[PDB]
Amino acid sequence: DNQFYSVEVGDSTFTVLKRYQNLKPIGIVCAAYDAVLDRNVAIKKLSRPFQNQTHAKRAYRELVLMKCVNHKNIISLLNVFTPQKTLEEFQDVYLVMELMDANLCQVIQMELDHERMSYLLYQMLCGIKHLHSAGIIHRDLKPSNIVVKSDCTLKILDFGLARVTRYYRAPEVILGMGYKENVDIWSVGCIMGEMVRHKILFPGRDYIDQWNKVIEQLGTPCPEFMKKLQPTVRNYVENRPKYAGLTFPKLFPDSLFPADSEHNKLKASQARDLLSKMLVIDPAKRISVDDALQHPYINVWYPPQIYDKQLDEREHTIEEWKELIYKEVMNS
Ligand SMILES: COc1cc(NC(=O)c2cccc(-n3ncc4cc(Nc5ccccc5F)ccc43)c2)cc(OC)c1OC
Repeated sequence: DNQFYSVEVGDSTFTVLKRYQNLKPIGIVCAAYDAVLDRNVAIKKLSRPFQNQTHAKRAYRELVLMKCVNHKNIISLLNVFTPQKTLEEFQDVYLVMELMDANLCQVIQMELDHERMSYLLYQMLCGIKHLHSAGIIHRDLKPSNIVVKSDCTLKILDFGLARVTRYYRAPEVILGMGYKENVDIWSVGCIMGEMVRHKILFPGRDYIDQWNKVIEQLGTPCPEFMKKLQPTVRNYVENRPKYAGLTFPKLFPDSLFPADSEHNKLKASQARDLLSKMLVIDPAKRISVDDALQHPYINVWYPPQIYDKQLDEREHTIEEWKELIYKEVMNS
């Protein structure tokens, strides 16, 4: 009541505890100063996350995982609150975490630096490894939901898909082929390659021109792969102009890298090598997390909890989702 005040942020209103002051905008996220803690924080507003059964299962899963998956490269919450006083009146959820400096999208725009790039990839792989260890296969990693401080410490912000822009999604996901752990490796590869090219690797104009930009560059998969494709998806892909692709030196030429020293030549070779092992259409030929972590480009950088599967299985009425979420917000 008198514990809260409201402030316009973009097109919306943030109603937050009075400890959170001087909200500035950075879906809906602001930077604030926490007066009690004497620290800067980031505050995210989930507005009516029970909009439907889909907004709801995600919001609930996300909220539960943020308080049970604990790892330095994974989001951890400082606080969770709602300004509403009762289940009946309940509408908004506010999540509060440490304020970081930038997300990977900005980092990608910086000139290429091997030490920094291999450092960011190391941490990303470590986060993912721990996620896999905690029973989470993500499938939806993207530069916009990965954040960093200026000392280049990194955090993944969300927990991915249940169970138009798909630039970072693995081929087995785009074609509905079912998946394993190394599905997240493709996304890391997309991100690595973007840090080198300073441009999105596979900028499809539609969720089907996306497939085109992948094969144009990497080549048509071997036929063995197209078998795992459903009858209707297999038809499209199989009966389609074959592409040879480019070799990895040509996808990522010398000119994109530091040079003029053998160390810089060594580093460009290692990076392309790693790239060629992650950007592999066929998941059965794609490198694993453990292997990527042992890779020369990466390895120079040196327990989880029992996953509740009902977290994904159980579907609910909108009314019950609301009550599950509310209950989670109230157990600070
Ligand atoms: C002027 O405002 C300041 C902004 C800055 N850093 C920026 O601008 C910046 C850029 C990109 C990303 C982030 N950043 N940090 C945390 C963060 C969290 C989310 N999402 C989210 C939040 C809570 C719970 C779950 C969530 F998924 C989204 C973006 C985020 C900040 C630094 C500052 O100083 C350290 C600022 O001055 C106070």
